Amino acid sequence: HWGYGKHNGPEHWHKDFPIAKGERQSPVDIDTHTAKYDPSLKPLSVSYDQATSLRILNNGHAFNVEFDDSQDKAVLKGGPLDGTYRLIQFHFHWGSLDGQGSEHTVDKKKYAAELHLVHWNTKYGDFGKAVQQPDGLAVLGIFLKVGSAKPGLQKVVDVLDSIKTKGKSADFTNFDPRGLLPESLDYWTYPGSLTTPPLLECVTWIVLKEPISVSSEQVLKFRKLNFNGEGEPEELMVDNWRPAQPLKNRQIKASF
Ligand SMILES: Nc1c(Cl)cc(S(N)(=O)=O)cc1Cl
Ligand SMILES: [Zn+2]
Repeated sequence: HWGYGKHNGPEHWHKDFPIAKGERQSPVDIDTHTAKYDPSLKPLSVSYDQATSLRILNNGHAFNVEFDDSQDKAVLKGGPLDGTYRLIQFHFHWGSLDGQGSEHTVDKKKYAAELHLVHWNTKYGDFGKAVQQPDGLAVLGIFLKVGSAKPGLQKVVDVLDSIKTKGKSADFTNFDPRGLLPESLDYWTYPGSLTTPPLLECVTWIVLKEPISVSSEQVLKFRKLNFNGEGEPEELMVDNWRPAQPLKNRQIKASF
């Protein structure tokens, strides 16, 4: 019954998921002075103009904006990646207050939230097969800081009222994820894992350097969500982030 609380939070996950203390766990702190520019990186390609969103879902840990991944359309390629990776969902991690909420950190700085756009390697045919492979997934990570509103986010913010509790979903078509990207695609990359159970070490992390700004009101609405199910005592969905994990035998590379 894993979660983020005292008796079920990240310090407990290793019991049911021993890979929590593995060799390539995420997230990590990005030490900007130890990251090295890698000229072997090729241009990053984020091709989301044919993306088809379908639904949004409160899964009791975050909320997922789900996409139609039955065909080739919204894909991530280039950069550190070999081949083609298809967009399946995005979600966020956020805090109780603006000084925390991100998973990755930058020189130990915690941002207010972190967006994860999740893609799977089409050479493995389905998501399920891809998460049995050391290069099965690519997650594009984008930090959120609080200041001006992100217009492209507001459609998400306004449907959250309709999925307050665990297991609730709503139709969510025609959402364009290009509206959540910053201007620059400068990034850091490293091999890692899912940041929640089952913590599978199947992910190429691509973390953009440029945060997007969202408004206080927008993130305040994220914090109105619930971890609990309908009719249960209210546990606000906040601080659904895993702290930074040991880097071990890894190097973080810069695209810039
Ligand atoms: N299933 C799943 C889990 Cl458990 C974690 C992540 S994450 N947060 O992007 O690493 C992404 C997915 Cl798709
Ligand atoms: Zn995530």
